Amino acid sequence: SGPLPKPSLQALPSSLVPLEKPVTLRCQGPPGVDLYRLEKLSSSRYQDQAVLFIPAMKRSLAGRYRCSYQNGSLWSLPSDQLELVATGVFAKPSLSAQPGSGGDVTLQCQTRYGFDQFALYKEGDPERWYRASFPIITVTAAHSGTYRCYSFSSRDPYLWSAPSDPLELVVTG
Ligand SMILES: *[C@@H]1O[C@H](CO)[C@@H](O)[C@H](O)[C@H]1NC(C)=O
Ligand SMILES: [Cl-]
Ligand SMILES: [Cl-]
Ligand SMILES: [Cl-]
Ligand SMILES: [Cl-]
Ligand SMILES: [Cl-]
Repeated sequence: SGPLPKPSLQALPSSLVPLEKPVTLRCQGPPGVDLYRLEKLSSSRYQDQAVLFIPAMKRSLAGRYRCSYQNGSLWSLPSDQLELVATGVFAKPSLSAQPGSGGDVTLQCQTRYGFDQFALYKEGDPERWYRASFPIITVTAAHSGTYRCYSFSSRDPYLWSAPSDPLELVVTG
């Protein structure tokens, strides 16, 4: 007999978690299943409950998580892997911005360490995210708003810097 459809695995309030802040991971499949199994891939340790409450985020809790449920003798396909990120592990980078060509805006996420990954975002609902393997990013048709940037290493991509101080982009003439 074949497996069941995958559950979802979600971090609330967010999967981007500052060190020392709370996060809850929740596995959710169909109503009435018999067992949920939630694991962390780095340790291959697991708990047989759908909910994991982390009162205060730690570096060692960052990384990929996955869950499956069982019903009868049958297992589900596993969830998409949740990528739990610890922020604030390293000093914050410095974010600057300049007009580019046309409506392009150049954002620079500058650091002292030798980082090779950078995530930039504009506050809002929804948030606009940009990610790059180099510290200069061109945002095409950039929107006005509040931007911040994180730096990290591709060798452990789940441990991020503190976010940069905000920069305010005013596109309106
Ligand atoms: C779980 O198994 C029971 C029968 O043992 C069945 O009634 C129910 O619909 C199953 N649930 C899912 C989500 O497949
Ligand atoms: Cl199925
Ligand atoms: Cl969920
Ligand atoms: Cl955030
Ligand atoms: Cl630290
Ligand atoms: Cl540019």
